[PDB]
Amino acid sequence: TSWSDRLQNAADMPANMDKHALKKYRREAYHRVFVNRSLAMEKIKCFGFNMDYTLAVYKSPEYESLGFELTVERLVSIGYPQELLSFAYDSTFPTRGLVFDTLYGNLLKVDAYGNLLVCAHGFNFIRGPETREQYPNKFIQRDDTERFYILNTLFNLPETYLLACLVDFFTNCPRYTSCETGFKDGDLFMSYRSMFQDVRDAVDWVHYKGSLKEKTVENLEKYVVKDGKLPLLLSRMKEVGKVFLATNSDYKYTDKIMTYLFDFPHGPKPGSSHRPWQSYFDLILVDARKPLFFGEGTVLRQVDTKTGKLKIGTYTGPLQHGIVYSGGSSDTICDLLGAKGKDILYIGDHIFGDILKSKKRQGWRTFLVIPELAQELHVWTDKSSLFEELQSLQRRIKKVTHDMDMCYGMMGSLFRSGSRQTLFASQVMRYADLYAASFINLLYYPFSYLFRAAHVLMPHES
Amino acid sequence: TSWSDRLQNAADMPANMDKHALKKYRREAYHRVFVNRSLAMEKIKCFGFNMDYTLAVYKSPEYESLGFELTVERLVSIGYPQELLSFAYDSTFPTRGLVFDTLYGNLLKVDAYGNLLVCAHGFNFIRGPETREQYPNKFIQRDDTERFYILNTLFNLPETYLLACLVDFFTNCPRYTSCETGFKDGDLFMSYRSMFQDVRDAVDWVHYKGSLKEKTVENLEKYVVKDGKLPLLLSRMKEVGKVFLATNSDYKYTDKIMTYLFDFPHGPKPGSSHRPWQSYFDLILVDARKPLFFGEGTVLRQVDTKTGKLKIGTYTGPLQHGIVYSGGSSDTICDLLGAKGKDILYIGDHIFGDILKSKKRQGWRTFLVIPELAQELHVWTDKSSLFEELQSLQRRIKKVTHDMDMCYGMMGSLFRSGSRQTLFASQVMRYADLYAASFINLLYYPFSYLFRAAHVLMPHES
Ligand SMILES: Nc1ncnc2c1ncn2[C@@H]1O[C@H](COP(=O)(O)OP(=O)(O)OP(=O)(O)O)[C@@H](O)[C@H]1O
Ligand SMILES: Nc1ncnc2c1ncn2[C@@H]1O[C@H](COP(=O)(O)OP(=O)(O)OP(=O)(O)O)[C@@H](O)[C@H]1O
Ligand SMILES: [Mg+2]
Ligand SMILES: [Mg+2]
Ligand SMILES: [Mg+2]
Repeated sequence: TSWSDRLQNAADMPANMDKHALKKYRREAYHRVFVNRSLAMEKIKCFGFNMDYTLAVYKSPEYESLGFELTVERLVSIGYPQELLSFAYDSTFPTRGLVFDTLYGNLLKVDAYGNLLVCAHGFNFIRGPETREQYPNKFIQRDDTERFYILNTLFNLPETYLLACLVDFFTNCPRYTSCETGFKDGDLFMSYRSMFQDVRDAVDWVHYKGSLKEKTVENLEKYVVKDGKLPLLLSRMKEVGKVFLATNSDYKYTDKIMTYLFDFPHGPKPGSSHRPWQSYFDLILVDARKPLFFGEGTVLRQVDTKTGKLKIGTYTGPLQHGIVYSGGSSDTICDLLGAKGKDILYIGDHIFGDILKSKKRQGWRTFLVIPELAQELHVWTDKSSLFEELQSLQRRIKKVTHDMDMCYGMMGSLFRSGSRQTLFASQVMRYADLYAASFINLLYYPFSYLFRAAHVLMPHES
Repeated sequence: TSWSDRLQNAADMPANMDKHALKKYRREAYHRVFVNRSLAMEKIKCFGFNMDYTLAVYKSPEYESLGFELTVERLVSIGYPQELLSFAYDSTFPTRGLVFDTLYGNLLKVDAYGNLLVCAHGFNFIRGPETREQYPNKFIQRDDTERFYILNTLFNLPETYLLACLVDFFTNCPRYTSCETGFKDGDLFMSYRSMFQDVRDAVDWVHYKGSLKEKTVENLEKYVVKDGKLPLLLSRMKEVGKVFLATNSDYKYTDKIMTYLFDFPHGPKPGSSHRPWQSYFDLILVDARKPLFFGEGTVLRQVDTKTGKLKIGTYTGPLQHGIVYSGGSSDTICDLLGAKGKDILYIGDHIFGDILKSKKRQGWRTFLVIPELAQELHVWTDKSSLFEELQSLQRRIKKVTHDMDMCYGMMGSLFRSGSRQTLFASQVMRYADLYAASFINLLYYPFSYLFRAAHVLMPHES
């Protein structure tokens, strides 16, 4: 039972819009919207979306396995050894939000302050005392972006595992000599940094020059969560305000995916005429290039929706019905919809590119979708006893921490290691006004709902 | 009764080191150390200090008034109008941590997200609806550092007031025409941005080319808080670990100030031989250039302590008794004292230059001194009723907020406006592991004390 099984199980259910059914449903953690800062829904005038991993939630582990397989095949084709073909994606290894240290070839799970929570070299988990050789203060400088790479998105799960597989392979293959910063193969030296770059380039290639999109689109039922409640929620949003799409994906792919997401023999509710996905949006913008989108952005272009090509030149015209934009900036959206930042709720899955940047650059209201929550909540309740014991409680503390963590997978919870919160957890709390397993959870609240969080007090004020 | 009257009143008292007296004393908020993250004092091996506004706390409003007077005199001498000479420093206006908007000439008090809490143009406080003309989302982008300047330190209090005085003066003087971004004087245009730069340059000049230091040093009793307990606390620190000084000030000034701070007819305790201030430190470093100090720093120099001049060339030798360093980097301290970041408690008053940067760049433990707390605590307790009423509770909400805020001064509490926390408050909570009205409050805790803060939970974990 992956997080995507959980999401698809809830997706299969019809919406009971009886006001009491709705209130009962949203009491369950799975169907709840969680609140970091208070947000009055009645003040929201524009609901903004992205597509990948928000509207189109890719099924796990099938989609990660496909990305992994195609990335391996690309590395082998550029000259990596044939033994790579014997790797197989393992969903129990990677947790999202890990930091790859390109100098020493380690995956790290860190807190908000750069403190080490977990360090793995290949599949070797390095204990407290041994990490001090490479990390004398058990600490990384995360402003050192050339050295440290943060694996923020669900698209990064295959490479998280592949990095560990590669380091394990080269370490244990007698053709190679292990050094501090990479591997010697006779008169060839491959640094962890250059290996990392090859992996990053191959993952980018699979998505943009390779066959990943084609293989996804040819079996959408295998690869993409589908939910009859999506059209219903969007239609309700459009009754109270404007709705926009801002996606980093291109028009042709967006069209294929979005057509699938709305392919039911009815419109918003059973019995109603089907309508095209585009009719659900007041503004459609592709090739957004977020987070640059929230600064200067790029030149505003118009998509020719017949050919899927961009028209030549900068688009200087007004918002018209049926127009589709490419590039531009967040200011494009604000200007065209007559919105200020605080009128906008932007629904995203990218903690940095969607949420942190829209909040800090533009003062947008934010809703973070965390698909793994759909299964992390089950574990959190089902093992509440272990956490409770940890709260009560030194070598027992380390042991309980390990056993708690192992319930989530080899790299632990997305949100913590024992009693220490991760960097990802802290950025969620800081930048996401609201968060949930799925944006569909908004269906279960009335549109004048006041999401409330308690006021914060300093220690001297308490 | 300024915060410095409060500090000097407590400074006048002898230390009763009876263990029960100590425990009783530290129950009072004024003498307490407040805790944001847990910190085990027994793990601290090095205690680091800065001088200005930490060891040497300048008396208020006398020192601000002196800075103000000399800064005005410098502006007039470079050609500003004679009417500046009729300004007089008013301590009830400025609160620390305000943002000057160089485009529109406003002082802003903002939260952690760039939301506007207070906006003043000169002495005109702009209400919610009117701020929307210039701030359409009631929001500033604080990554726009060329436009927005954050007035972080107690050294910035005189210029905070002077900026408001200048904007008030030019607005109301019929020789000048007010425009959106500055003032027209016939064929001369003075932008708020260029006026701001003149002020900043004059404040820098007063400290580094002017007479501020000379006038301070000639009346240290008027200008500097002095406390017999300082030598006692430092001697106790040196019994359990190493003690260092890292100051942005030069050696000659540091020597004058530090000699004064230790000028008692006894050493650590009454009855003991007096010792020179330098003997309290394992390492003394001046001209630190923080925060650059916590990155690449500058070349390590040696002070000639007879002449007060730097010796020619880079210092390549070891830590010797009686050596005084200039420049270098935080790594200099770590290397010379054999310390890792987490072995170090750095005691600072500069939220950015001392605390945020040592935490994020090096994983140092942090203690923030907030001299205004010495009087903000009195107000917090003495007006607890107003805050309590606000918590209970719309136009009554705005009214109560105003009356609460006015108790602190025209720009409100350092820490909040009504129920909204300031940017300064959030940076304190995030980057300062410990904080207090004075570092002397550490005297009242045993050196194996465990400062404790509750573990943090996400909304879905609660
Ligand atoms: N999740 C992330 N993914 C990619 N880059 C990030 C992420 N979070 C922050 N950054 C960027 O990485 C760079 C270095 O990070 P750094 O620790 O100096 O800043 P920060 O995010 O402000 O830290 P803090 O969480 O204490 O506020 C910055 O430019 C920051 O914007
Ligand atoms: N108190 C401060 N004084 C001066 N500069 C600051 C201060 N706080 C942050 N900065 C710097 O100002 C620049 C822009 O601030 P910005 O809001 O983008 O980052 P930030 O501090 O990481 O925000 P956050 O508080 O959300 O983590 C950054 O380089 C940041 O380090
Ligand atoms: Mg997405
Ligand atoms: Mg200082
Ligand atoms: Mg930050």
